Amino acid sequence: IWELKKDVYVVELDWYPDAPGEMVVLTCDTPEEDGITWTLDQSSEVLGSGKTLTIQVKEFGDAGQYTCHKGGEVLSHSLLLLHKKEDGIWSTDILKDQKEPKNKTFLRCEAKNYSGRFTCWWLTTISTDLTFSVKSSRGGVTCGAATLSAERVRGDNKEYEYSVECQEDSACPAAEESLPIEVMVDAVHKLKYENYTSSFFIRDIIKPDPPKNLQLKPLKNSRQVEVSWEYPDTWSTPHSYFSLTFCVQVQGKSKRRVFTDKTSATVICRKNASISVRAQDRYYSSSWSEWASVPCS
Ligand SMILES: *[C@@H]1O[C@H](CO)[C@@H](O[C@@H]2O[C@H](CO)[C@@H](O[C@@H]3O[C@H](CO)[C@@H](O)[C@H](O)[C@@H]3O)[C@H](O)[C@H]2NC(C)=O)[C@H](O)[C@H]1NC(C)=O
Ligand SMILES: *Sc1ccc([N+](=O)[O-])c(C(=O)O)c1
Ligand SMILES: *Sc1ccc([N+](=O)[O-])c(C(=O)O)c1
Repeated sequence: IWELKKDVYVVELDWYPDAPGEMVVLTCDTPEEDGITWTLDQSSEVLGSGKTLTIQVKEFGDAGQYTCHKGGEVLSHSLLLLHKKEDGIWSTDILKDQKEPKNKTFLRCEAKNYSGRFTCWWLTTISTDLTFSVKSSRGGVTCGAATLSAERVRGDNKEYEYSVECQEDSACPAAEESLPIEVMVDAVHKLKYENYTSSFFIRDIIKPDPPKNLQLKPLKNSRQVEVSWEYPDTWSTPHSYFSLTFCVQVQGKSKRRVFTDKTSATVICRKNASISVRAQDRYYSSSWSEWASVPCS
C-alpha cells in the first residue's frame, strides 16, 4: 500500500479469483483513543473499533472510503483504490489503445511549433465517476486540467476524448533537446487506479497546421496553374530560422508529388482533380501536416 495523494491510497493486487490479497492496517488520523468506530462507504455496519483497523484487501469489495467515527462525527478517511495486475501486467481498462504509431499507445501527444507548448489526448468509454491527473517534466512543465474535448459514436458504445495542454516552464525553442519530455497520467474510475506514460522530444511530436490562404492563379497560354500559400499562424517565428518545406499533389478520381521550400508551385490541373499541399519542418523529419486543398473545378 502507498499514498497517491493526501488520504488516498493504492493497493497492488495480483488479479485472479480467491487471490490472497494484502493485509492492510489503516490508522485513524486523530489523537483521540476512545470511542472510535469504523465504516466502509455507504454501509452503517461497524467493521471494528480502536485507532487501527485491519482488513484483507483481496477485491473491490474491500476497497473504498473507510471512515473512522467518534460521537457521530467523521475523524478521518482512507480511500483505498486498487491497481489490478493481471498475468504480470497492469490493467488498462479505462483508456482505449489508439493503436496509431505502434500498439500500447494510450496517450497521444502533439505540438504545432517549438514554443514548448503541447497537447496530449486519450479516449475512454467511461462517461462519469472518472478523474484524471496529469503531471509532466523534462527528464519543469505545467499542465492544465484534462478536459472533455470530444464525444463520438463507435458502433454500440460511445467514445469520450479528453485532452490536456502543457507548457514547458522555461522553454527555449531553438535549443537542442538532450532530455525528453515525460507525461504521466493517473486514471481513477470509481475504485480502479490506473497508470499511463509517454516519453518524447518536442521535435518528434511536431506536426504543423496546414498551409493557409491557398490560391490558384491560372496562366495565359499555359496548361499549368500557379498555386501559392502561406505558413500557418501557429507555426514558429521567425520563418527564416524555423522554415518549412512543402509537398504539392494533384488528387484526381484515380487512386492508383512535387517537393519545394517555396510558398508557390506550378502544376497541371485537370477536370475533377484537386491540388493539395502539406508542410513539414524543413530541418527535422517530423509529421507532415494535414492537407490544405484547392479544387481545379
Ligand atoms: C504507477 O503505478 C505503479 C504501480 O502501481 C507505481 O509504482 C509504485 O509506486 C509506489 C510509490 O512510490 C511505490 O511505493 C513505495 O514502495 C517502497 C517500498 O517498496 C516504500 O518504501 C515507499 O514508501 C512506497 O510505498 C511502489 O513500490 C511502486 N510499485 C512498483 C511495483 O514499483 C507508480 O508510482 C505509479 N506512477 C505514478 C503515480 O507516478
Ligand atoms: S531560448 C532561452 C530563453 C531564456 C533563457 N533564460 O535566460 O532563462 C535561456 C537560457 O539562457 O537558458 C534560453
Ligand atoms: S506530397 C506528400 C507528402 C507527404 C505524404 N505523407 O503524409 O506521408 C504524402 C502522402 O503519402 O499522403 C504526400
